[PDB]
Amino acid sequence: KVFGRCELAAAMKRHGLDNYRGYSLGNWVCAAKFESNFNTQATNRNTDGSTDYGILQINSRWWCNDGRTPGSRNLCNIPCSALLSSDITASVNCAKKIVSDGNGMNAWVAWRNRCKGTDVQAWIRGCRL
Ligand SMILES: [Br-]
Ligand SMILES: [Br-]
Ligand SMILES: [Br-]
Ligand SMILES: [Br-]
Ligand SMILES: [Br-]
Ligand SMILES: [Br-]
Ligand SMILES: [Br-]
Ligand code: NA
Repeated sequence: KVFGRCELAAAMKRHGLDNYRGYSLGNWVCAAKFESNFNTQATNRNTDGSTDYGILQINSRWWCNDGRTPGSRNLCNIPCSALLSSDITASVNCAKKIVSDGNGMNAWVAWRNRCKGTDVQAWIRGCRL
């Protein structure tokens, strides 16, 4: 599923991601934009053999199991395929764990390089929230 901007903002809010760990909804929408272009089916291979999955490109190195990342963890206790669903519940719940692990949203390189310190409210501007 490719979400619209305000559609994704609403779904993220419904799943309690807005202001989670002090990160406003605009931060999460901006992260999703540059990680996946709002596409739940996005996948990308990393150089080390791990793969990033879903709307927030969660890494199989640590967070999910995809059966082909030797030595990796599965801290969200989920198949990586669950992170590709049209329903974003699994991605949101796993993202809540990731953003809580000490480094906040810096865990998402695209957020740090393209959202952090920017006018992130722009990403929810005009949305009926
Ligand atoms: Br957009
Ligand atoms: Br915001
Ligand atoms: Br594995
Ligand atoms: Br393979
Ligand atoms: Br684990
Ligand atoms: Br949803
Ligand atoms: Br933080
Ligand atoms: Na894994």
